[PDB]
Amino acid sequence: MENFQKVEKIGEGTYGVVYKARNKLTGEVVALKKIRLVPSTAIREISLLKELNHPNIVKLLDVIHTENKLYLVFEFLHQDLKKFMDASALTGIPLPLIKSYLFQLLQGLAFCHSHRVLHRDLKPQNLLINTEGAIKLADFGLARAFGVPVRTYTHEVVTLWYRAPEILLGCKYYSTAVDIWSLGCIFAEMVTRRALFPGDSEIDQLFRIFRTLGTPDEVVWPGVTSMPDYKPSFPKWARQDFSKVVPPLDEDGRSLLSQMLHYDPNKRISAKAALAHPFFQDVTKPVPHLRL
Ligand SMILES: N=C1NC(=O)/C(=C\c2ccccn2)S1
Ligand SMILES: [Cl-]
Repeated sequence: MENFQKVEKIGEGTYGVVYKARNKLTGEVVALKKIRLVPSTAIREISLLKELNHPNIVKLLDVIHTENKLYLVFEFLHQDLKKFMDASALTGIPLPLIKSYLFQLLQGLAFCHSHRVLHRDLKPQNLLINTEGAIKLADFGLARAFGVPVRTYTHEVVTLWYRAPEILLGCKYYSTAVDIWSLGCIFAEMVTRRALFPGDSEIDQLFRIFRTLGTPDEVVWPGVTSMPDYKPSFPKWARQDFSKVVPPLDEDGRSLLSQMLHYDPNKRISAKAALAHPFFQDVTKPVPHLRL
């Protein structure tokens, strides 16, 4: 750690404080992450992440385990999608750039999903952009390594906004579909300039999902009524038209979103199949206007 000089506090992540830091004796600028508990098993799983390299995955450069303390050194990105969407509120992100960001993010998912690694916690804070028109996923694989808590070490409530319905219904063996779901939510949010399901508790979150997409049953989601936190007494809401959900997203866009938001994780489109979707037919890579 004496090998690094703290430049500034970026924030408080799930796992602890995040610093922009500078490598005192190689000179590279990095994201320094202090992980708060290290168990042999978290070490082994994090070291696996070091080989999982893709241009749309924020590069894990190193894992320093010193003392009984855990530090992760990442490639530094200067902006996240939450800031970018804020800065972009009066007019919204142009759709060619939403299409690019989605297509790149699906590319990161397809890669990680092929080696069987999930994120499980995708959210605008975890998505990171550069001046090149790139977008990248931060913290991939870390949920499996450390858990996902209700509150950060600083008591910041962890958001549920992007959580998949099978997770909220207490399914314990969720798959890669969880990441598709979250990215769908994020996609709808970039398009409309509003979070899709801004829930402030598990039931509020689940009930916001239900209200937009219908209360799921055995027709749409075989096995649902038998999931741990399913209750027969859930209100039964009818599904809203998507044309009402994401104006002014075009037909290909709404079609794709709809497949990303399938209740049944087995019916939900994969990262791989989504890249072949007609929505990406005229995809381009514009350069954003970033203020740093
Ligand atoms: N280079 C990076 N900058 C960041 O800010 C990174 C990830 C991040 C940072 C804070 C909270 C959640 N994720 S990676
Ligand atoms: Cl920022």
